Amino acid sequence: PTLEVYLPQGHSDERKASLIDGLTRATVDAIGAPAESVRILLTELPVSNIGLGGKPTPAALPVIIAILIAGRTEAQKEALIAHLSETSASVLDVSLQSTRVMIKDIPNTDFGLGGKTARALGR
Amino acid sequence: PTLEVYLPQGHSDERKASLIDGLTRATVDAIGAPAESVRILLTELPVSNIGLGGKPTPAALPVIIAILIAGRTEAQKEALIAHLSETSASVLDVSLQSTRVMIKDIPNTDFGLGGKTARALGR
Amino acid sequence: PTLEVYLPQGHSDERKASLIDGLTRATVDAIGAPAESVRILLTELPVSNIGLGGKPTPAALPVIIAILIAGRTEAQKEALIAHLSETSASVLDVSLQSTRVMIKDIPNTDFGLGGKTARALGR
Repeated sequence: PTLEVYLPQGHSDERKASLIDGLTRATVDAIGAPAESVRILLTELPVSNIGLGGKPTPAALPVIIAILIAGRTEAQKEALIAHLSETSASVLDVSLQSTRVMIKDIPNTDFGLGGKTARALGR
Repeated sequence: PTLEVYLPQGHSDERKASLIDGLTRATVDAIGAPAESVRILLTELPVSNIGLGGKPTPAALPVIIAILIAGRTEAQKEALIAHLSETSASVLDVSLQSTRVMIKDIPNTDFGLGGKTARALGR
Repeated sequence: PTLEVYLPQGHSDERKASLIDGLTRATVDAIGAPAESVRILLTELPVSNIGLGGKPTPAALPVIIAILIAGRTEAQKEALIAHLSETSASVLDVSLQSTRVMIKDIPNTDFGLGGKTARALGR
């Protein structure tokens, strides 16, 4: 899985490291991907770049995009949403109500690793 | 500019075309890019893939990611947020409060058009 | 490196496999990353979801977002833009002018591999 977290500026490097740690544990528990297959990118944004209700504010975040190879059940995705959301809210110290998760399913014909498709590789 | 717009599934081709037109006009008015440089990409997600507060629901959307070459002023970005949010809410018939906009700036050395960097093209 | 590629719906599985093959080779040639580290995420969109100049058209694509851990030089990123656009245009049988590439440098404090920061892994 590839996770991208939109978050505001100002969080310490140790907190970002603790977020990467928790989101990986969250993904392993939720959908069973091996820890080593979880890649995370944090996309820090200045407040000028963040909109909620049409106004600039860091309260619009966090937004987590999770990209998965197709095949996960609705139950797994529900658990992924719950775990990523709770982890993000607890580590970043914000309300669970403020968290957003969006899951992209990628067909195995549309995923590449090392130049071969996931379907070519058995996934 | 390149806008990725996350929507729940179900909207008609007409409504998507109305959203494509309105968000293109909103971008032109707010930051002044030529209409022909505005790309609108609608990503539709199943409700199973969309999380708000840790729970699956279409109410987490719309989320607009606006990818811009770096250089837009804070005031231009605030107008982009305002215009994209009002247009999204009106065309989709959803609360303005539910809308989210994230602006990702790309250094001119990191942005490509027709195989050349933006910095090499004078942007 | 991870490439998120937006392309019009409907290309054959063979064409998508060749795109993954070509774009991986393009990335290796451009920045010297090991092919084994290049991941590609193709996101197909129907023409009704794809706007350029405010109207639905496949000419709004291809858009390639390249996610890289920070540290690549401007010259390497320029080469990456040239190679991905070249190969995109060729495999998709589309004008070079229409290709778009956005590179997203991720600070090593902000990138996670298997629950550890890229910084902690010496990258």
